[PDB]
Amino acid sequence: ELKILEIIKEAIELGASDIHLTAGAPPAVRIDGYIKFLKDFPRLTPEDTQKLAYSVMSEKHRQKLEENGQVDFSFGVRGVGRFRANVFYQRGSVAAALRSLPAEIPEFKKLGLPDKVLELCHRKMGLILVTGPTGSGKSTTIASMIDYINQTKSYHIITIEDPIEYVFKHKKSIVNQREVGEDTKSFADALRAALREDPDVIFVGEMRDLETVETALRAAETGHLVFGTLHTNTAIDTIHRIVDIFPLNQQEQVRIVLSFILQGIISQRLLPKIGGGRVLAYELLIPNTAIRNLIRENKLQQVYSLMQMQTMNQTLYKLYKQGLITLEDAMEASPDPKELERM
Amino acid sequence: ELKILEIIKEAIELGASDIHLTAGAPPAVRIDGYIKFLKDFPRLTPEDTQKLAYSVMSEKHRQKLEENGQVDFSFGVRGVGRFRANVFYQRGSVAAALRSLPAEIPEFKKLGLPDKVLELCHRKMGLILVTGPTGSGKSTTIASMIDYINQTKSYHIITIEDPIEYVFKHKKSIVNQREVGEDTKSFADALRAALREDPDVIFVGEMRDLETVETALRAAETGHLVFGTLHTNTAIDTIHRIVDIFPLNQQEQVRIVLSFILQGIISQRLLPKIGGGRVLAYELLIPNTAIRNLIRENKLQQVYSLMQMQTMNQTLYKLYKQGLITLEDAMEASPDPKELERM
Amino acid sequence: ELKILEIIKEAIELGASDIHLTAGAPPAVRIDGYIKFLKDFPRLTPEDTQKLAYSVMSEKHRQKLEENGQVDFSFGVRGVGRFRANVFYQRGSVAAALRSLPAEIPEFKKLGLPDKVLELCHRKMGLILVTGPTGSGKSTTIASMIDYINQTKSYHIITIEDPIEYVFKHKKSIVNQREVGEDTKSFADALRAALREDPDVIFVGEMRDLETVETALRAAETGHLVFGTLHTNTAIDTIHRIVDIFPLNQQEQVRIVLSFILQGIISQRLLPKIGGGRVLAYELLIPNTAIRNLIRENKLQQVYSLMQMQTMNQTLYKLYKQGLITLEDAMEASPDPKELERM
Ligand SMILES: Nc1ncnc2c1ncn2[C@@H]1O[C@H](COP(=O)(O)OP(=O)(O)OP(=O)(O)O)[C@@H](O)[C@H]1O
Ligand SMILES: Nc1ncnc2c1ncn2[C@@H]1O[C@H](COP(=O)(O)OP(=O)(O)OP(=O)(O)O)[C@@H](O)[C@H]1O
Ligand SMILES: Nc1ncnc2c1ncn2[C@@H]1O[C@H](COP(=O)(O)OP(=O)(O)OP(=O)(O)O)[C@@H](O)[C@H]1O
Repeated sequence: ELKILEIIKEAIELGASDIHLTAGAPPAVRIDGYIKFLKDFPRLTPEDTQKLAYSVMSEKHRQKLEENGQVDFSFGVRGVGRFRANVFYQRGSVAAALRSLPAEIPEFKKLGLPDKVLELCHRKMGLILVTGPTGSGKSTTIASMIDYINQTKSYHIITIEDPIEYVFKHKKSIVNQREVGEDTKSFADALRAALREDPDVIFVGEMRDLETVETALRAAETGHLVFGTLHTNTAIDTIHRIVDIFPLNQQEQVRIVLSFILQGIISQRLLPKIGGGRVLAYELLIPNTAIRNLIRENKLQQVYSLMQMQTMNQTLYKLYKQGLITLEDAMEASPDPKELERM
Repeated sequence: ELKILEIIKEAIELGASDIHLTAGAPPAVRIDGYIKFLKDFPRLTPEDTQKLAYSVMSEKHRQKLEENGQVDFSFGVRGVGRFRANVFYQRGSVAAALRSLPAEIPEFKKLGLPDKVLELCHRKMGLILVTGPTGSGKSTTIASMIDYINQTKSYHIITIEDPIEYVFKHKKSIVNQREVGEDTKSFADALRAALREDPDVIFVGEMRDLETVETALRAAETGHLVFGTLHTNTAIDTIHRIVDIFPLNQQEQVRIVLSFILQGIISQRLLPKIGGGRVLAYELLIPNTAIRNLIRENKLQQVYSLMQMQTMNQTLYKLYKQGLITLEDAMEASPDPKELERM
Repeated sequence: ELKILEIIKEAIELGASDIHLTAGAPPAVRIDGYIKFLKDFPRLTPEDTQKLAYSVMSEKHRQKLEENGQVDFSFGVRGVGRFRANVFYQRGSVAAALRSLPAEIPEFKKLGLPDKVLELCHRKMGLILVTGPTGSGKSTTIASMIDYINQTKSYHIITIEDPIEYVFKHKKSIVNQREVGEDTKSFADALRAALREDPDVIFVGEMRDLETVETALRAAETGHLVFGTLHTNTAIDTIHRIVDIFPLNQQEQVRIVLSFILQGIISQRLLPKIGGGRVLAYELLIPNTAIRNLIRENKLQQVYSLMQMQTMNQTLYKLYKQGLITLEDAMEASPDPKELERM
C-alpha cells in the first residue's frame, strides 16, 4: 500500500513532473502542469506523510527538519532516477514536494543554439556566461556544453551547484560535482577550494553574492574556463550588472578585466512553439578584435550597433519568418518592440 | 465544574467572540463587544486559571510561558471549531484571552466586491494586494479568493500566515498552510522555501519586513500568483509605500517591476450598515494598457484621474445613493471630502 | 592492488604532474596537461576513495574534512618526495587531487635572470619583491635566492609560506620554514613572531592582507632583508599597489619609506620557447642615487624613462633578436605594444 517507492512508480508511469504529499489528501501528482490526485491505489493520507517522508531522509536531514521547519535534499532510487525533495511542516503536519531530476543530458543540436556556441567550449580560459530567467534552459545549455567537453577533451571538470541538476559520467575527462549545502558550505569557499583542486573547467551554479563573482573572475583570468549563470535578459544587461555590483572604487578596472576574459555570453528565453510547444530564443555575443575595446572604454550602447554576433530581436524575426513564434509572442519576449515590427 | 471544554460550550451557546480568564473574577465572555461574566456555572476563578490554561497548552508552549511572560498559540476542539489563545502572567497570576477562529469561508457574493475581482484569481502570475486597517475584511477577501481558486483550478496553493485564520479543505487543488512561529521561523525563509516547493499560488499573511516584500516581488515576477496584505488605505498609498521602503538606489526599478507584475489592488473599509450593520467599501485598481506606463513613469497623481477601475469615493456615493452608509460615515471614511459632497 | 603508495609509483614512473582520485573512474593522472586514466593496474574506484585518502591524512585533517567539506594538506613519502593534497566531497562521495611538490632547488643560472639579481641577496636589509601572475616562476626565483644565501652566508633564514613549496637543507646558515595553517595561524602573527625570532632573512609567501604588508615593511626597515611576492605585472604596478592599499592619511609616508627600503623588484612572465618550451621574461628595477628620490616625489611615470635597470619590453626584444619568443608572443606578453614593434 502506502509505499513511497511505489508512489514514484505510478508518477513516472503517468509522466509526472512533481509529486506532492500532504495529510488531508491522497498523494498528488503534477501532469502537464495540472495537479491530479492519484486515488489509483493510495487512499487519503494520514498525518503519517511523516512516515513516508522519513523513508527517504538522512539523519542530518530529519535533524534539520526539526531545527528548522524545512529541508531541501536530493535522493536516488536505482530503479528509475534521482529526485529533489523539499519537506516541510504544513498545518502542524508533515508535507512534501518531490521533483524529478533530469536523467539524461541532451545532444547539443537538440537545444537550438548554433555551432558557433560550441567553439566556446574549445577556448583555453575565460568566462562563459549563460543567463536568463528561471526556466529558459540555462542548466540544459551548460550541461550540454560541459558534457560536450567531457566527450572530447582530457580535462578535469569541476562544478559547484545548487542543487546538482544533471549528473555526468566520466568519459575523456574526469568530472567532479559538488553540491552547496551537502559537499561544501558555500559557493565561495568551494570556488576557493576549486583553485587548489587542479581543475581545467569550473562551473558556478549561481553567482549571486559579490564575493563569488570576485572569485569567479579571478579563476577566469588565471588559466581556467569558467561557466557562470545570471538572471539578466540581454548581454549588455549582463556585463553592466556584474560591473555595477562592485564598489565603484575600481569598477572601471572590472570593465578592463572582463573585456580580456569574457569569452561569450548567451541569454535565453523559451517561447511557445507550434509543434510540441518548446522553442529557444537567444542573444549571442562572442567578442572579437573591435568589441573588446568598446567594453574597456565602457562604450556599451555602441556595442549593440556592431552586433549584426546576433541581437535578441534578430533571433525573434528568424524564428518568425520560418513560422514558429507568433507576432505578439515575438513582441512580448522582445527587449525593444521598436527594433522589430520593422520586420 | 471548572472544565475548559465546558466553558467553551457556554461561550458559543451565547455566541461569544472572546473568552477571558483571570484570577479574581469568574470566566468572562465578550458578547456584542460587552464583557459579561458567566457566573452561570463556574465560580470566581482561583489562581488555578493556570490549571485551565495548561489543559490546552503543548510542552513547548508551557516552556515558552516561562522563558518569556506570554505565548500566542492555536488549539482545536473537535466538538466545535478552532481557537486562538494568548496566555500571560497578570498579577503574578496566570491570565488568558481566547479568541474564536472562523470555521467557514464565506461565498464571494456574500462579501461585497464585484465579479471583476474574481477575474484576478484567473491570472497566471503577478501580485494581488488586499490592503486596509485591521478589521476591514482583508483575511476574509483573501480566503474567499484562495478558496475560489481551490474550487476551480487544479493548483498547489501555499499560504504563509500569522496566524492561520481560515482553514482550507482540499478540493480541485491541494492546499498547504504554514504558520510562522509553529511550522517555520519566519515569513521570509518560509517564502524562500516556497520558491522550491512547486506552488502555483503563494499567500503572504503580512509583508512588514522589506526582505519579505523583496522575496514576494521575486516570486510574483517568476511565474507565481502571490497574494499580499498591507495596512494602507488607498491604492496610490499602497504602490507608493512598497516602493518607498526600498533604498532609492534602484527604487525606480521597483516602479518598473511593480508595473509589470502588479495585477490588482483592493483597499477595504467596513462601514456601519442600516440592516445588520455590516457593509464593505473599497478602492479597486486593475491596471491595463495605459495605467501600466504611468506607474513606470511614476506619474501616480495622474493615475487617479484615469480611474473612473473605481475610486474610493465613487464606492462611497454608490453605497449612499442606494441608502446604506450615512453622509458623515461616507465622509469620515473618505480619503478626501472635496471629491464627495459634490454628490 | 588499490594502494596509494603504489599509485604514486606509477605516476612519477610516467612523469605525472598531478594525480586525481574520484569514485566513478579509475585513478587518473595528468601528463603534459592531459588527464589519463591509469587502468594499468587499478580498476574503477569504489566510494572507497575514502579508504585511500585516509591512509595519508592526519587526525586533525580527517576531523577537518568533516567540519568543512575539504582539507588542504601536505604529506611526505620517503621513497620519492613530497605531495600537496586537496581532499573534498564530490557527489556525496570522497574525491582527491594530489600535486607533486618540487624536490630540488634549481641553480640560479638555470633560471634566466642576470647576475645583477644575485647582488640583492648580499644586501644587508630591505625589501626584495618578486611579482607576476601564478605560474611565472616566483617561487622558483625566491627558492634559488634563499638557497644561494644559504650556501654562502652564516645567517638564520625564516620563511612563512602557504604552502611550503621547496624545502631547504641546512648549509652555511640555519633555515626554518613555517607553514600557515599548520605551524601558525596566520602570515601576520607568524611575521610578528618572526621579529622576535632573531632572523637575518624573512620570506613572506604572500602579502595579500594589508596588516601583513605593514609588518613586512616594518621588518624591512628594521635591519632585515625581506622577500615578498605580489601578483602585479610591472614594477610601477607593484610600487603603486602596495602604496594604494594603505589609507591615504599617511600614504605619502609609505612612498618615503618604500623609497629607502625597496632594494629591488623582479616581475616575471613565462613565455613559450622554441626548444623545450620554457623561457622567462622579466622587468628589473634596482634603485640607485636618482631613482630613490623620484619615488619619494611620487614621480613614477618619469621613473620608467630613466630605466634603460631594464624595462619589460627591452627583455622581450632581447629574447626575440636572439630567436626564442615569437612576435605576437612578445606582443601579447608586452604591457605596451607601442614601445615594441619599433624593434
Ligand atoms: N533549449 C531548449 N529548448 C527546449 N526546451 C528546453 C531547452 N532548454 C531547457 N529546456 C527544457 O525546459 C525546462 C527548463 O530548463 P532548465 O532547467 O535548463 O532552465 P533554467 O531554469 O534556466 O535552469 P536552472 O535549472 O539553472 O534554473 C527543462 O524541463 C528542459 O528540459
Ligand atoms: N466584506 C465584508 N463584509 C462584511 N463583513 C466582513 C467582510 N469581511 C470581513 N467581515 C467580518 O469582519 C470581521 C473582520 O474581518 P477580517 O478579519 O477579514 O478583517 P482583517 O482584520 O482586515 O483581516 P486580518 O485577520 O488579516 O486582520 C470578521 O468577523 C468578518 O466576519
Ligand atoms: N625561470 C624559469 N624558467 C623556466 N621555468 C620555470 C622558471 N621558474 C619556474 N619555472 C617552472 O614553471 C613552473 C611554475 O613555477 P613557480 O611555481 O615558481 O611559479 P609561481 O606559480 O609564480 O610560484 P608560486 O608557487 O608562488 O605560485 C614550475 O614547474 C617551475 O619548474
